[PDB]
Amino acid sequence: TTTVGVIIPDISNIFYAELARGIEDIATMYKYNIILSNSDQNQDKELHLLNNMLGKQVDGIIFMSGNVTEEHVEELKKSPVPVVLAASIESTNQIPSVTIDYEQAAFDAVQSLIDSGHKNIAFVSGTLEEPINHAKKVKGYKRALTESGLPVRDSYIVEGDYTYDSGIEAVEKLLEEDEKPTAIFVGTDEMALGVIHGAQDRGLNVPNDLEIIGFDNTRLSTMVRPQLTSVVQPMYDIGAVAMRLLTKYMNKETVDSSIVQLPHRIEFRQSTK
Amino acid sequence: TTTVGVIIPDISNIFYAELARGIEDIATMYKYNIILSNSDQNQDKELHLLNNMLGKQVDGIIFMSGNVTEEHVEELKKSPVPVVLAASIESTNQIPSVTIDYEQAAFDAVQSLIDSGHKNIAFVSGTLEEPINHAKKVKGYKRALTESGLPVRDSYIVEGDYTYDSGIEAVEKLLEEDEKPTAIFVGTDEMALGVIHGAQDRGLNVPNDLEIIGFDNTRLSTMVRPQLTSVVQPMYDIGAVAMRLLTKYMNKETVDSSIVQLPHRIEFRQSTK
Repeated sequence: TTTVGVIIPDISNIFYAELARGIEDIATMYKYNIILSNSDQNQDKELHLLNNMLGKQVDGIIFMSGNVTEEHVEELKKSPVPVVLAASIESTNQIPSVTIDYEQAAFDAVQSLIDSGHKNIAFVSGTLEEPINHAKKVKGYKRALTESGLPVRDSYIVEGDYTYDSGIEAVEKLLEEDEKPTAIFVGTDEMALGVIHGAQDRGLNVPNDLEIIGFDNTRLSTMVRPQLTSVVQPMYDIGAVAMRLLTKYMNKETVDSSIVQLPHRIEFRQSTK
Repeated sequence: TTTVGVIIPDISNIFYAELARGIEDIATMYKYNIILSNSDQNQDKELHLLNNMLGKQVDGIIFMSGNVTEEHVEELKKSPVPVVLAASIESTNQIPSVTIDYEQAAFDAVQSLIDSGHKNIAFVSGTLEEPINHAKKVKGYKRALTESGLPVRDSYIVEGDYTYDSGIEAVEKLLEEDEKPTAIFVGTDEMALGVIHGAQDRGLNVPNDLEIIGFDNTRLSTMVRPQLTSVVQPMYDIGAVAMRLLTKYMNKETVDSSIVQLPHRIEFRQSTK
């Protein structure tokens, strides 16, 4: 029999949960059994779990993290079972990964506000410590403005903590800079909602005044009013392409493509014109 | 060295998620490992998983199901390990469980509306098949009505399927009733956000044209405008109590109360006056 271990950062986070769930639906069909164990986003419970898992005789692991350190990549470069990352970074492309190009994804998002006429666009990102942000999305945010000639006033990039409440704070701040942004690209659907309500509670209208874009195309995108235009991430595909990938290293049937990049898209709703 | 397993219907549901968090934190105090698995609210996967645990070497099991069929308990009556339900009833009162008084809970909500002067009050339930609804929530919904002289109308009791959109769908049907309601009690927050939004997409205001009260008091309550008045369920505490009680069972200590009901409450916000 075969049992794979799945470890996610925040059991609460609606993106890692829908993802983890999808993987358990796929494992059901593979007849594999899953041992799910939360990480609580702290770098201490992760490695500790990477150890816990082997202490449970797993045959392979699906790994998800906001920040995959070099200390992480090394420890992860010597496991008695295979391992692959689901929607996580490792811009060195050393360990198995199935994600989307956050870089361009973040670029298109901002790119569309430009085209809509927006000169000064803001950006609400998560912990600038996680590479998904400081490395890929921000670069996407800045490459959109710099490439179009528009300036990158660092006063337009505020950090939130993936919380709806930190979303409502980010809006109050950005709605204080003399030059009030006309568009805001948020890196998360949850925060985005906080951005929206925060702007509505100030008497602003989405999107006739402030236009907004979220990330993940999460169930919450269509549970807000106005509906949130968001960057779609191939849910089932990230998990399935990852599990069959893990099945190869588990059956040793090695393949010439260890760094899978699935395509993205943007779901335009009402948060933009 | 002992571990413990928890079976939840949908790790995607922020509801069952705010609870598994409470069992974990009591586990990192009692020293056991925490194993989880998704049920999909499907019978096939339940009794099944109820045995998969008998293979992953567990010592106790925390179970949560919208419908604990009389057969589930039967197939659970032959468990090689202690079982104790969480936030899920049965009506057989023989297998260990920790919940709240769903019936009184439903009663206080609709009473709070009647006490605001409402007379035409609706109820948007989850699948009436589940005992959690037909045996408890609707019962309490009617009690509060029949105890105040208010009529009970079949048209006012609309079924849904725990989805946001089903709530949208429920407000449309209710609003197309000659006798239009002024308040609506909803069995779930996710559905309640749909009832709220659905109302606003039709020009109605919240709470001046319609007052609604959710149930569970999940984070969704505060991610709406107007924020949602919801019946509170001690999600965290339910876990802890369940854990401590499963503990007694595995450590072979006599239990003086096999069935536990914690208190409930109502957190009023602005979806209510």
